[PDB]
Amino acid sequence: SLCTRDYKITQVLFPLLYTVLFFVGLITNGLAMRIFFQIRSKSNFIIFLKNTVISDLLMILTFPFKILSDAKTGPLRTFVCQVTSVIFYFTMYISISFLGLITIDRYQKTTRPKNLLGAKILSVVIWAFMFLLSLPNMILTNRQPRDKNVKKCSFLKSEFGLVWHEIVNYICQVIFWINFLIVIVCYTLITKELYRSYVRTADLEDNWETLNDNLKVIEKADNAAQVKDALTKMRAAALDAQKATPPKLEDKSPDSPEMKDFRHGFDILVGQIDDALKLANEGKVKEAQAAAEQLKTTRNAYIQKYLRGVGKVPRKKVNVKVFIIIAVFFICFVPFHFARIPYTLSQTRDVFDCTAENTLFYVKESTLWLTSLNACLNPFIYFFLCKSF
Ligand SMILES: CSc1nc(N)c2ncn([C@@H]3O[C@H](COP(=O)(O)OP(=O)(O)OP(=O)(O)O)[C@@H](O)[C@H]3O)c2n1
Repeated sequence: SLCTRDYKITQVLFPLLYTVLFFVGLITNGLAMRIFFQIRSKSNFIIFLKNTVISDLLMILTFPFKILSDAKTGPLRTFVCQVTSVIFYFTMYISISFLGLITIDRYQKTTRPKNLLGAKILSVVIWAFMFLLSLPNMILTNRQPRDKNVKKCSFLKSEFGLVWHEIVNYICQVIFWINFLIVIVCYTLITKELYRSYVRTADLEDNWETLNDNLKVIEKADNAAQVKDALTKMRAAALDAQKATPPKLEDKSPDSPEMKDFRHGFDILVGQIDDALKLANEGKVKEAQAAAEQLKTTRNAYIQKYLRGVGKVPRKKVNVKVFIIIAVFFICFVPFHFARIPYTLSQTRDVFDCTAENTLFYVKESTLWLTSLNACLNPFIYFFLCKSF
């Protein structure tokens, strides 16, 4: 009512920071639209990112109206409170909702029209839901601005309008946390799968060590008993690695040629150990060592290089796209939603002190800037792809 807010810093710092976002964002979205609208909608991920790029556009279009209003209350600030600021929040939760759907879609592809119709109807669901939340926030901004200095939208809203403001901010907390928990669960399952794929590849490489290091002992061996002990250990290690299922041959049947090449590949190496085993059983040292050294030949070394390469962890396991989403959530959306509820409470009722209401506003405005940073960082999911370079 009689509270004074220090605008000496916010009128220089924030319009300058938002000029940078408006500049970068238009270049980023300019490149994103000419790349995404020139390609067809053959997958669900393309449809969701085609909707995210048009939502990012409306978010960037809001910034010039904020640059002028924060720099200077008047008819411009009244309009910002009524139209542009509401549009910013509308497209923000649209971007969050689609980011959650992109995380689910990309997670389902790591585990493996009617499929495309589902993605298209879910797009309509998000756009209609957020508009039905934003529309009353625009209409109910009806209260005469008595003073030309009091720059707060809560003071320009009616009794029912202030109630709808409190409801929407709670619904938006539910919208954020449902999408944020979706991104956490998906990421955890991917990271858990990466550990499971690592252990299986580590056990495969350990069998190769109890085949390479044991062969070095045979080269320095003197008695027939020392060669016979190492030959039995090498045969067991090669047999154990043959039974193993690598992460590359995960979605492959045991009757497939790819699975058969891996099984027979080890049998060629097992055979050479078995040939030297017959010589070692009799009591031969030089005759058994010559047959054991046949595993180091140009042809057999290629087989060892092939079987090791098949065992290796693929790039399909390392999901960079889901990690970009979780990083965007922690930097852009998490700090903002951790300061919205204490700020919304100071807006609904004049219960806080002048210094208390001011401190909450500066924290809200600073965190709101990081939320705006997502609009210039969201098309990077498209830029870090195979068909984008
Ligand atoms: C999906 S539509 C939506 N979602 C919100 N979370 C949301 N939060 C606030 N709004 C609406 O956006 C308008 C201004 O938001 P605001 O953050 O309360 O204004 P402000 O940052 O200038 O804070 P004050 O100076 O008003 O205290 C206002 O009409 C309000 O009803 C919102 N609209």
